[PDB]
Amino acid sequence: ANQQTSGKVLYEGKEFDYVFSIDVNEGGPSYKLPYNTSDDPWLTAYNFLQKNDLNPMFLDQVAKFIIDNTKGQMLGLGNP
Repeated sequence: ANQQTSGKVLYEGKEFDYVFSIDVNEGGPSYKLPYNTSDDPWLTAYNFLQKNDLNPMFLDQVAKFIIDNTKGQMLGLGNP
């Protein structure tokens, strides 16, 4: 596990591969979505959703961002 430990994200005191930082409420706790790059979007997102007690409506949003991290259409790309 963790052959490379370069970019890890801290959430509530724990470190994960890539946790996402979610803003939507102004003034209050920030939402962090801890994703391991070998885990499924809908699962990882569901994990945080049930963990922080969020609405199932959020699951697609968080999961899709998860995907793009390893996909590359929104922030990935890497194009000429």
